[PDB]
Amino acid sequence: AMETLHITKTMKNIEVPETKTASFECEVSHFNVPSMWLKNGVEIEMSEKFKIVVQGKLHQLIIMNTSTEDSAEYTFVCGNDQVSATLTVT
Amino acid sequence: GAMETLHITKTMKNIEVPETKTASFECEVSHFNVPSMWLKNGVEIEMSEKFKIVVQGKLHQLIIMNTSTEDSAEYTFVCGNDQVSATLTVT
Ligand SMILES: [Ca+2]
Ligand SMILES: [Ca+2]
Repeated sequence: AMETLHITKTMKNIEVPETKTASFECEVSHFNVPSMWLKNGVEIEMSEKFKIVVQGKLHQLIIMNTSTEDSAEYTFVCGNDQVSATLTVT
Repeated sequence: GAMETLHITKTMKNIEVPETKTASFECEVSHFNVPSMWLKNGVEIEMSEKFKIVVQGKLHQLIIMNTSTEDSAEYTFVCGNDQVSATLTVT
């Protein structure tokens, strides 16, 4: 394809109190890119703890009922790009 | 066993909403980590600001923003060779 896939905006680090919801969002250059999220470099295990949202080129990860266990670096991956930010559960 | 095969476990509902209001469909599937596929009249929806696609565990949801009469259609969630359809009527 004419234009190369990349992740456009960067992602800010977030701090949330325990039990509150945390969200990460990023945007990509192309439609029809699948979401792929890592926690500390490893694919997140899908469960009712995580909501994955896509709207247009916006990809969101929603982390429910946070605990100190959720404090980590989260990464979105597509093509040859990736973007990371930290969650601190307070 | 039945769990060796991916399948729809809970259907979505027919729905009516007034113009410009938000509409949503929710179904459930048998397994975690299933991709979402949504159709509008048999054809894959085009990703845009119009549609929010949500997966939470086994729950799959399509949210249709700012409805218009052009949104009135049969929507389908596709789970491999398994499908579920329901109608949005924008009134
Ligand atoms: Ca970038
Ligand atoms: Ca079925």
